[PDB]
Amino acid sequence: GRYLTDFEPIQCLGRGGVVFEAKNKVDDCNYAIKRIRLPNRELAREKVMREVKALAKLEHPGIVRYFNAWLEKNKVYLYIQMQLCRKENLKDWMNGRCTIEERERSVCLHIFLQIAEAVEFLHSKGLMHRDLKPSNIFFTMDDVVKVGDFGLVGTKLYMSPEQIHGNSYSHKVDIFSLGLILFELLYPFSTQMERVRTLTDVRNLKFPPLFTQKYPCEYVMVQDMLSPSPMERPEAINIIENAVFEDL
Ligand SMILES: Cn1cc(-c2ccc3c(c2)CCN3C(=O)Cc2cccc(C(F)(F)F)c2)c2c(N)ncnc21
Repeated sequence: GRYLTDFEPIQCLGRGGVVFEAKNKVDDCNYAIKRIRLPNRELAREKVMREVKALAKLEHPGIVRYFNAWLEKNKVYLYIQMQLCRKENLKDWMNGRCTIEERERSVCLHIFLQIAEAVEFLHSKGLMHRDLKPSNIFFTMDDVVKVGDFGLVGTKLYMSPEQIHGNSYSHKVDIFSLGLILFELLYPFSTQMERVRTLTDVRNLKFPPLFTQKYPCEYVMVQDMLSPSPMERPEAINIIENAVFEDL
């Protein structure tokens, strides 16, 4: 139907539903289009449709721009048309910059700040992200940082304990992810294995001595954001207003 009639597929961008890059025939722009298999049960399906109505009202510099949502009968599919972001995500970005010198403090903090501001926005709306990790943080063609796909529903490396264990949870889950991301932005790794060895240590509040001495302030921030107890993690607003971000 509409998808095949109105768009030309270009390439698959990810699966987990699926996300395609596709060109709209009429306006000639390329878009990221997510196809989601709709639940068969009436109640579960209504939950998804309610979430679409909420998200579609969102407008913020850190949130990917929304264009359209529609259904198609195969089982029913929900299609979501978003602005196409760059192929290089934040994971790639850090992979191409494995030395301190390639990670200018200022640039790194400005990246993180945009993420935290998008998160603060969602929390203020009574929403949470739940899936914050570098492979799911994007750049626009004009280099604006975007939190990635969320709502309407991989590595657990950035996932809070309570979220991993299926315990009751709040917006505080996003703060835990932010903590690990801030550390990772400021601490380049030589190899993939070193990355995993170190991050699993950070999760458990064991930091590289070089980091604690190079970044004493970000260090206590990260420590707080990574409290195993969610009540103890700072509000996104508190993080955004931290002194470390005062040099603009
Ligand atoms: C791999 N990959 C994934 C995406 C991508 C990024 C963000 C999002 C999606 C895919 C699907 C939904 N969504 C959201 O943020 C959530 C959202 C926001 C506003 C309205 C709605 C809706 F009203 F409910 F519809 C949903 C991507 C990309 N844009 N460019 C390149 N590559 C991308």
